[PDB]
Amino acid sequence: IPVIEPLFTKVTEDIPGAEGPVFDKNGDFYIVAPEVEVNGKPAGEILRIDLKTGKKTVICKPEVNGYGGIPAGCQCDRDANQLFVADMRLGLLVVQTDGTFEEIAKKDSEGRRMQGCNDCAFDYEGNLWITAPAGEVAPADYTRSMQEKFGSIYCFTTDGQMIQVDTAFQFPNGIAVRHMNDGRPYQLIVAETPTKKLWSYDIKGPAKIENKKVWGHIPGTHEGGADGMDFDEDNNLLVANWGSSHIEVFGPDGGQPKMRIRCPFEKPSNLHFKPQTKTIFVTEAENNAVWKFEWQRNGKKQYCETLKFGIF
Ligand SMILES: [Ca+2]
Ligand SMILES: [Ca+2]
Repeated sequence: IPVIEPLFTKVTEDIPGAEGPVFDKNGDFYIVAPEVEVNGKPAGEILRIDLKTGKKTVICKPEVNGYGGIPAGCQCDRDANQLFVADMRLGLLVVQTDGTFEEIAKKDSEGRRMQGCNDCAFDYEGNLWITAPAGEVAPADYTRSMQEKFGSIYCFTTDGQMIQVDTAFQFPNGIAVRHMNDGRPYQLIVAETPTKKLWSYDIKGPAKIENKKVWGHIPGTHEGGADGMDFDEDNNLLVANWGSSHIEVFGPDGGQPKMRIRCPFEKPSNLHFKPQTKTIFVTEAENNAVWKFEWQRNGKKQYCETLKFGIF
């Protein structure tokens, strides 16, 4: 498979478990630090990074009834400038730029206890597709589906329902939505880390997925596998392959990667494009750091880059 080795430029450093890179509607940049702990207990953080200096500010260190969060993945909303944050202990959070937050769900739409979440992806209709590789949220004892198949997938809909849409994954992790050229959502892609698979579904409607398929094969037999992912503007899927030293690039039809991107580190964890550019910000777990490099084309626009009251 062809490999490229673009220059990686350092962005910031010393962020335990550096994850969930995201841009807001004003172009500010945020990362999560899921692995910060206090006295050995979770005390994860959500940070704003000043891109010009690399300096970090902790805007939110979420805790609910004394249980600290493990914030792990982010999306920006469209109608309000607020972050949706998948948290391995707290489920789904909505975080304001002032650092305040709310916990969205202790239970799902069927009354089952919510599971801790890892990453999420908004479709253009505003529905939020979420991976949940942890067991039940706090106050339940922390568990995660690295060995056993209890990871789930949710869709948090525009009408505020937290709907479990699949179960029995071994650590569902990154997630992405493919859209038709006209904007209609039509495929959901889910990483299952240790099995070295990417799974697809047909999106038939809000919270309606069917036709589950093994869509993509992640190289290697290292511990790790597919972590975070995003589409470029041509619908190529870029996937951090934690433990492989590469980001994989899948074409529109999946299968094997058509290209790999070598990183100067072993454990890329997640990635995000800067709007209106070819620049991909990459988090990684070897150095607990953030980098950037130039891809071949711009990113696929995120939901927060679309317009509610647009004409075209
Ligand atoms: Ca992840
Ligand atoms: Ca991303």
